[PDB]
Amino acid sequence: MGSSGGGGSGGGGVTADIGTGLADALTAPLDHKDKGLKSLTLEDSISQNGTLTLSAQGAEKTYGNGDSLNTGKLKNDKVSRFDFIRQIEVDGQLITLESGEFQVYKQSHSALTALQTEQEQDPEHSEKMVAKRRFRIGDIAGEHTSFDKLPKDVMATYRGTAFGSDDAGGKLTYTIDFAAKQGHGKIEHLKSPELNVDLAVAYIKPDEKHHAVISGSVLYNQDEKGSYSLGIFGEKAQEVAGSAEVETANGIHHIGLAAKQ
Repeated sequence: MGSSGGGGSGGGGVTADIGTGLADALTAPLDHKDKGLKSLTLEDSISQNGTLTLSAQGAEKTYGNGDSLNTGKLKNDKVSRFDFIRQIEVDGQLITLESGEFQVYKQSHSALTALQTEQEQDPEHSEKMVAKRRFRIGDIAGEHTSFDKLPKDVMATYRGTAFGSDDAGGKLTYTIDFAAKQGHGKIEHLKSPELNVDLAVAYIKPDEKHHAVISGSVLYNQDEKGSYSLGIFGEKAQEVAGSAEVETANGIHHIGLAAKQ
């Protein structure tokens, strides 16, 4: 650790300026070469966020009930995580402001969203203020097909991004096994006291209803004891989204996950 050194910012992967691809979904609308979808209005996508600004790893845009979006660039497995505050105040209707995080993933034919919260306010009198972590999953997955559609020897591996209630979203990649519910990977994203760790996985048949299921336990070589449970949506090659539990030594945290293939 003095004469041999060859690793700049290899602490993880994408940084505050790596895959800005998302920065093109807030300031870069459709275009003249979208081999597929060029955008998606949200005339009803929301309803409780009459207005809410959101900044991505490159740019930001105002969204809310009646707002619109443009992902003509997204691909079969693209992500869309950005910070935004859902505030609704009309001249005679909704009236409040709430900040939180956003998690929108895109598959090949379907997609999956996820809303996160961090601060709120209640204009009832002296309650115009709140604090807590509320993550509400969004858009379903790419395809909810019970892995039973091909339970033989297909190793089901999935990797994507996650989100904790007290940590930076999350980043993880696991390798699961078809019907032989057998998987195991590692979760990592930030550098907190739980930067990364090793986790296990298990592919079940009947997931949330009849798709690919995932279950395992995460643990650090130091003294961490977290868990992991998710459901994949693809014969054995679509996407996977769910959440996990992480217990430290005097508290319990919850991290949601969202990945493709």
